[PDB]
Amino acid sequence: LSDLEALRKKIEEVGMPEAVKTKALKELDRLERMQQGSPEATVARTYLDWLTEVPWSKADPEVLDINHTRQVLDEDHYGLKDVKERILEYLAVRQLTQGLDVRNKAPILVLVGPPGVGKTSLGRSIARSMNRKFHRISLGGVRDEAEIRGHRRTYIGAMPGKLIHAMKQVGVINPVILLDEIDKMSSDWRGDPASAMLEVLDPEQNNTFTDHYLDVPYDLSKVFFITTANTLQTIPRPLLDRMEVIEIPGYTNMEKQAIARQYLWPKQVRESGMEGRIEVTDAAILRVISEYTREAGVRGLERELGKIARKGAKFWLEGAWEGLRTIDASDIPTYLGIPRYRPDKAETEPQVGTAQGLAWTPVGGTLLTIEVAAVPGSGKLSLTGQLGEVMKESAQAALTYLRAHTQDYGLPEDFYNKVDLHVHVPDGATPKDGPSAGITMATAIASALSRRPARMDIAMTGEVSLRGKVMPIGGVKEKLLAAHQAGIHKIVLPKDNEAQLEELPKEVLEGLEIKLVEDVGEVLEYLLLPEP
Amino acid sequence: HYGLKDVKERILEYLAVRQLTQGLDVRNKAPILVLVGPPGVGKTSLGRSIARSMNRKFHRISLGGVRDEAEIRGHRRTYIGAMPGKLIHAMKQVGVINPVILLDEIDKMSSDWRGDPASAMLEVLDPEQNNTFTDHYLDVPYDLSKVFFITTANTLQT
Amino acid sequence: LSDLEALRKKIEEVGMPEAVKTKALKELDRLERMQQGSPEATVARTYLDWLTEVPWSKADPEVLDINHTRQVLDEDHYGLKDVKERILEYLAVRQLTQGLDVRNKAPILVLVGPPGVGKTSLGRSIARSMNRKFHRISLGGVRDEAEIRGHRRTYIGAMPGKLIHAMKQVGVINPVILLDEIDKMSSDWRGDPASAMLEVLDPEQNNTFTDHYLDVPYDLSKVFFITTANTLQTIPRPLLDRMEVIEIPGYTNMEKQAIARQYLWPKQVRESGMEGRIEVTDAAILRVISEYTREAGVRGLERELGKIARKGAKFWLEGAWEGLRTIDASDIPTYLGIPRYRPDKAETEPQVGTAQGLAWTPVGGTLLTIEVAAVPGSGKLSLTGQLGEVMKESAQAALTYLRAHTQDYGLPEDFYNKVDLHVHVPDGATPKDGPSAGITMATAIASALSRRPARMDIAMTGEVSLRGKVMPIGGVKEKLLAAHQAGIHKIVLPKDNEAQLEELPKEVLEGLEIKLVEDVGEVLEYLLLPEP
Amino acid sequence: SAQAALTYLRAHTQDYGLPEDFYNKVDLHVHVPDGATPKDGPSAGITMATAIASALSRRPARMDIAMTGEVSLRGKVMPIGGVKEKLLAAHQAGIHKIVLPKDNEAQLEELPKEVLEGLEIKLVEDVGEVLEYLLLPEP
Repeated sequence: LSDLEALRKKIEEVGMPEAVKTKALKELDRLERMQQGSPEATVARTYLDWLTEVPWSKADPEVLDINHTRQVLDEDHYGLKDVKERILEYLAVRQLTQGLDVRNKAPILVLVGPPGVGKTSLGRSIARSMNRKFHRISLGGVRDEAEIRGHRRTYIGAMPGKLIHAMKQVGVINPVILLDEIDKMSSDWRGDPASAMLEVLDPEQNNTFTDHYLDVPYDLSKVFFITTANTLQTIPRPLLDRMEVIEIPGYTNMEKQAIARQYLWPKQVRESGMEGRIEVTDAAILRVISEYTREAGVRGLERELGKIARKGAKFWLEGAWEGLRTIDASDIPTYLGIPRYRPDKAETEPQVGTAQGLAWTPVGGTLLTIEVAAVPGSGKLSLTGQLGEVMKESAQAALTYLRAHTQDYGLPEDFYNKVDLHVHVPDGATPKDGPSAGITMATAIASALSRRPARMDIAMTGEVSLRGKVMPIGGVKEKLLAAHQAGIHKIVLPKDNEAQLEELPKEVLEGLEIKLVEDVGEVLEYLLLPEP
Repeated sequence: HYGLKDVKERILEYLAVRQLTQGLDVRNKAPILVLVGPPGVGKTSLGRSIARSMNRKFHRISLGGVRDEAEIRGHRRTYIGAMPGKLIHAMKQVGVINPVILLDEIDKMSSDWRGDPASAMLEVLDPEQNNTFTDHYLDVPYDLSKVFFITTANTLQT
Repeated sequence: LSDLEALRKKIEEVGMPEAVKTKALKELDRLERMQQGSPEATVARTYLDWLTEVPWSKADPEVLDINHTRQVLDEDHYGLKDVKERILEYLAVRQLTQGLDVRNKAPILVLVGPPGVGKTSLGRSIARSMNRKFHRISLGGVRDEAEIRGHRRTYIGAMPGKLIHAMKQVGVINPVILLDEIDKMSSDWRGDPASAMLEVLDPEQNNTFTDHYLDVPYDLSKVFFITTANTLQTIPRPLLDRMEVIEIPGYTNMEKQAIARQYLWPKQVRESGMEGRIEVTDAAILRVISEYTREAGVRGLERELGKIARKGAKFWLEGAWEGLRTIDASDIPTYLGIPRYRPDKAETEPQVGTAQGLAWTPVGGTLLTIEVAAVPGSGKLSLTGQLGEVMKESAQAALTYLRAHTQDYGLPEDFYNKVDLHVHVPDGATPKDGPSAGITMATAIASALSRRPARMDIAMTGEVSLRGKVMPIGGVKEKLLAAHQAGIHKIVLPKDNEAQLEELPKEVLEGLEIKLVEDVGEVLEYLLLPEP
Repeated sequence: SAQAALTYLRAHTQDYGLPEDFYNKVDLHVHVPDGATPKDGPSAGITMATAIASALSRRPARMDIAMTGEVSLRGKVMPIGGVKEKLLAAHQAGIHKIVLPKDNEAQLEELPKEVLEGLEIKLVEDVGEVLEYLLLPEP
């Protein structure tokens, strides 16, 4: 059987380490046995082909310039001007730390941001920069550590981990690996794979990476890693060492629009073959953004411009009746359908009992409508929508301020003995956990008991305390990008956050009219439509 | 059946993209048409009718109840009893280099294996790594570059 | 199968004792079949590999030179010169640590203190001195004995508790192993996790460690265990048998400054491979200490000097124009951006219903403002924070004292008919037995029902006896350190802690002003803007 | 969704003939016949609101008019999605009248006439409006 000869010459083919060479030759001289029963040459054959084809001693040339990378990051979406700098910082430290202190250093760049924004693109830009190759590996639903480690060389039909498939696809030893969705692993079967990730991840324990299919542990000691995420709260503590957060925030609609013209819509029109035939005036791109997507980034716009490209190709195919096909913001619906969303959220028309909190889920910021019903009763405080007592303390504290400040806001002097509250909070357990929306509930309860309408398109965030001082929250950037994606102009913030606002890059600020306050009394001054 | 008024619009749109092809326009980013429905609303008639309207030879090869990379792939080509997968067996049953192949109920997959064969699906179903497609019983790449697909299901959740 | 030809060696190539050969027979009964989907035999041979590769008969070079240990610990974190004397006299007394031996005590050498100090690295330096090996794992995130005892070895997925795994990850059979956060567990599954630690507890009870997974017991006798906890409020009582407590308190600002000069900076510079091309002045270092980090460890200084190193790396990469940039305290916002905390706490401006106490948290005693809402009502009391009820009865004592001292401060004689109270403590859920905010809450409620302002920057603590006397508490050192560093000067301590005043160096005692008081009327004359 | 329906109703005990308190006295037992719908969440809010009001007033619900939607704590009937699905289900089972949110006239236009040509859709905005349809026998 010349398959033995093929296995032998594939050992003769590829370079390999010393113990790998000895184990491969002595396992090569186990052959000439049962093909068909307990298959004593086939599983060894597949085992030897795994031990020959996997790349040893083969390398990509690498770049050692940062300015090249600064150009290539100013060609992706818009540059973003802000978090290309962090990637420069880590890559800069990687340039200097090559003089033999590479080990046990160097976090692995968790890149946190809502799904679809330029993360995989960022890996593309970096791998373009360095003359590396590229791969992706998705880690949603991995529970077996032997999906990460090898799995036992027992019978034919046994296969190694994710990571050695991926290191087998490339032909060199030094790729880039975008570990997709590292915060979504499970462990209900044997083995908790977070420990295997700490085996993979650390630059001293990568080098002895545990392999159950292979004998010899592989060397991840040259694989540049990079790693996605969506939420820091599902990220554990042992992974949280050797990770510098790179905070990818949401986009702004002017950044979205120039992202369309410079980078989205020519790629779509190059897709469906209409090259140089249809054009879109930019008011129509604004019609598309402001009315046919509510997300963070470049998924909604990719779908909408795809459907425009296809419908245009069909309409062209039954006659070529124009010179160019221009499109205004009026005949987008011909290509796409009914009005889904409102133009701005100024079409929102003040309610009686409902407040509008800025909030940030870790997969895209949003509004919340906290809804309050003052029903006749005894004085309970029911908080549905999956809440702990941090929200209950916030509600009790805002009600305590009202118990201090009845007459200032047109209320009965005794109501806490007689009026039950039911409170619906649509998912108020989201990160930035606990209250970052205390003033929201203050205006909500003031609205519901005051019987006076709470305005809309004035949407805020922050904490309160018992005397009624509005305390500063952290992370004003994410909350303002929520207010800026969801089509809101007017924001109210604590006065103690006016040190944060001056670090905000001017795209984010200059659409918005910030009404800085310092009391609960001041948001009940602005936000209510009559003053009670 | 009666026209359906709405799906054959979208099918003409997808085919209108397949018009603007056939050069070395490398736009192989191509969605592969997950048809979705209840039990029995006229899917395989759409498959047959498209294959007739394009003069191609329709051939179902269903993939319901799968958890193995051996329905798709070969075996130990060392003893009598080694056989290729459902695809090259289908391309033996049908005999054209450019068929239409209605894969069937692809949301009935399962998992009693280390590795869902959804990745083994993902080798053939891409327009790129179809072009090197080889089973264990095979040696040389049989391409599927000319082989138009279509795929039903019953729920997009699973 | 073919693996039995190797596994017949694997039991008699590993040095195994007689009961180990007995458990080898116990597994060998279940061996010697076909492995065609055999879930019991799979975990049988897996447990067999656990039996083989875990080592035997390997003692260590374990040196016993006291001034050697002292000289290794002369480089430790800063010295601290007392608690290293405690450990040096541990190893100077202990010829009993399985050397010259009796059955008298085997203490466990517990540590409780700041989360960020080098008590872990003290354990590292200990293992360097003992010349044994090291491991660590968190006992935080433990609620179960499935992590200590293995699973029920009767089907596939029975895996050992990770103590056996960690002893597999030591090639010899008497190392020193660390446990971390021993005191953060819950009685949830498989009974008490502390019951498993009671089986581990005594040095001959762990010699017979049986499991749901092991059958014939494993040796745990020679391996020195030591813990590392950080809660300063409770101690678990079933471990009080055979225990030696070694505490570590916080620091002074200038000691942290010295630590930044000594050890932290050259490591942060060598993480970015700089050759010391960047100097920071101690003026600027103390500015970093004041304005940025509020901790009693070296975590914050570690990361922020990491930031300065990395920013300096990226600036130096864009051109070589330097021999040194001695960075001063003004262009630190060139690198670190905005500084968060203030050197100035003269901006405090006495509020109506507040106080500012010194609590005893599991990072040490710190500052916490306690907020009070006196509302009209029905004489009630509510706490928030889900406190230790020493806060509740301290509120009881404070209220009864003010009911005995109504007219002398100007209070209305009735308030338990008309006024409810809501009391927020930020973190008084500690098991600090006794309030460390008794007179704090007393001051606050007197200020609140007074409707008179309450001066800040006067950090007070202790308890209230029911006879109007200020009861003493311990742990005075860390709280005086916290009030020193946070920008507070006036202290209100009991008289009956006067020998604890001896227990601190005069740098703590020459930035402050400690008032021995014992009548509560004295301090309530001291704080309010009216003299009563 | 059940408690939201009760919240609306507790605000509106005058209008429907309920006794002036009823939260103190009546335990509520709910049977939802379905095993596991891949549609999760309340696509049947005013379904439960009508069931609850008809039960607590002991007055029969007309089992002739199909309905769907979501609810909210004052009666603001939110819109729902998948209207082609629910209308095809409402006409395969031989029902001819469907109650929908008033936020679904813009959704009630893109459908083929093949589907809209049996039904008589009667759009409403508030929970009081579905209780004007389905509560004929007030005595």
